[PDB]
Amino acid sequence: TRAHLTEVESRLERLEQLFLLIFPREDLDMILKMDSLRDIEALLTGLFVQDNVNKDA
Amino acid sequence: TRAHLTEVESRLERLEQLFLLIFPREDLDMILKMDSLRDIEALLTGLFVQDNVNKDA
Repeated sequence: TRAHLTEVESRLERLEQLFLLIFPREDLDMILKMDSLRDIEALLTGLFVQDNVNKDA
Repeated sequence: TRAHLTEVESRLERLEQLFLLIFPREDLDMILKMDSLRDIEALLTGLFVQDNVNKDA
């Protein structure tokens, strides 16, 4: 019992804080832009959706 | 004595693969839903946007 964790833990953990393919650096739009196919902004840009829905039923 | 990395590395690294507040389990919509304020689906649901833009200029 004189090693493990602490350093290494802070290591892969530090890698966990750096992320890989989640947080590039800034801008919180590339996410929803890469996940959404604009089928909403499109379904509306062409079908002009108009109605109520609200949240939590 | 040999140690560090391997186990611990796979440890915090395993924690990195489990994520914390990024991947809940399965949705693919909760992300863009929590990032986007529906100001687009709204700006269109009320202002009915219609025009060309394309990608990459």
